[PDB]
Amino acid sequence: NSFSGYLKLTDNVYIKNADIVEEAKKVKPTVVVNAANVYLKHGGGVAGALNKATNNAMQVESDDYIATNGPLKVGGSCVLSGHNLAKHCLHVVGPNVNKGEDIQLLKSAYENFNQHEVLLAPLLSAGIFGADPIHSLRVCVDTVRTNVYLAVFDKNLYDKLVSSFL
Ligand SMILES: O=C(O)[C@@H]1CCC[C@H]1c1ccc2ncsc2c1
Repeated sequence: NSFSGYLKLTDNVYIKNADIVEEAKKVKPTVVVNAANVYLKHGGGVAGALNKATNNAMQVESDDYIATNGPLKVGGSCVLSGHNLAKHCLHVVGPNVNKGEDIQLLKSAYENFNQHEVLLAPLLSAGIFGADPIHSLRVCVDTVRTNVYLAVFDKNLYDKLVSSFL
């Protein structure tokens, strides 16, 4: 958990313009959050980047979790191995508003972070899930009470977030 170059937005939310995969390799946090779908199929976005950094070990593991426990629900999560990136990976499903999923579930998605004292995470439901990233940051700030280090890859998005917040 040796985080560096973060900007403290609130008492418990910090932000940095960085690739979460690189942050994970440097810090080796206790928990790295994945922006997952209900079947834990890591095909693109941050899920694909995280899976690729474990050389498909996250996917083999996820396929075994799904065969044994069934799919997650939108707003839910599960804790799996973090492999070479972290001690644990917390897979969290935010709503896919581009597929008509309810934005009210984005609060439920963020409540999962509260079971862990410190997490390295991306913005939920942003990118391919189609929700407004600035709105996503607002729900994170209002919902998460534990210590969360948000890593934002796109510098244009990072600058919009820091401008809207501070
Ligand atoms: O922070 C971002 O720009 C987006 C917002 C939601 C998904 C994030 C993302 C997407 C892809 C990716 N690949 C490596 S780190 C990484 C992070």
